[PDB]
Amino acid sequence: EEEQKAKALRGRMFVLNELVQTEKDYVKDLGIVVEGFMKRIEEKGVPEDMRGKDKIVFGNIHQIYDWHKDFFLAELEKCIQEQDRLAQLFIKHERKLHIYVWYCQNKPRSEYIVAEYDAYFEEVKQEINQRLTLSDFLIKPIQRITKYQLLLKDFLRYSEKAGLECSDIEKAVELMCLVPKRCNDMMNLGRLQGF
Repeated sequence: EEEQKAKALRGRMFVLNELVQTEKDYVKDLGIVVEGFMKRIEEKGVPEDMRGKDKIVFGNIHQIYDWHKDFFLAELEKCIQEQDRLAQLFIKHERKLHIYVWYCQNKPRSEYIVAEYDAYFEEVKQEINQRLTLSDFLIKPIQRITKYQLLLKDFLRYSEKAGLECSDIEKAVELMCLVPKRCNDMMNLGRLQGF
């Protein structure tokens, strides 16, 4: 009985540790986009045919990079010591999640320019010594939102099997179900019209 609760509390620390570690790797990956790909492009220059199109490719990813590197990662680390702050962390910053929905809506245009200039961006990748393509990096913010949902769901189960007050955690989960859906809606609307 109380041995089942102890396993459940363990499960819940595990999920938090996975949330923080994948957050560190998420920040590193965004850093490769911003401090690697985008920095290399300023050094390398863009062919005249592409003038300004790099802004469409990267969109608002810097806004996402800064928010996780400078705020969200540290707030998640603080949750390892103060567990109940986790649900409120997602709830209280719901409006900030529009940066992701904004990212999703611009995604079809970005995908087009990345493919249209594939040889150029393949050069950039080589010139920064990365194994993954630019496209494999630019998907990561979209994937990250589904990762938060899956992890908050595991956090929810463990916290239920520990007999804990789950009310604010259910709201956190519901929120991170609605964001991927809105993301997919925006992307699908952006498929209706191109250049």
